[PDB]
Amino acid sequence: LSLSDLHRQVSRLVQQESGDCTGKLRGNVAANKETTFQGLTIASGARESEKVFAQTVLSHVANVVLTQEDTAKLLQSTVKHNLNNYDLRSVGNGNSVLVSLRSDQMTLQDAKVLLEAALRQES
Repeated sequence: LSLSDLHRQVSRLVQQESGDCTGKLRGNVAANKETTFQGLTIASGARESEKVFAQTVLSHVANVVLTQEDTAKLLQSTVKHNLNNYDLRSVGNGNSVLVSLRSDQMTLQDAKVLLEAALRQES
């Protein structure tokens, strides 16, 4: 889906208070009500639709500079969640670029941060 409507769809779910839920994608984005975020991979239980959601978001932030504020947001997720999902490369000035994920899951709240960085860059 396009960058801005993926972001619309995710923001909407966050607004509905599903931010802590992992995202599921197969057309329209869905909030995972079933299982929680645990840093799963397909091999340890992540759903195929969770991996598509996580990788779709990753694909949309390729070479998108993340600010220290963005970064801080993510770090709160790693900490709130006890788990570090991101491989971020220090691009200097406290900024970062996301190069890869460490699981096949991604919470909607985190997707929103990243998708907004991407929109930012766009504009």
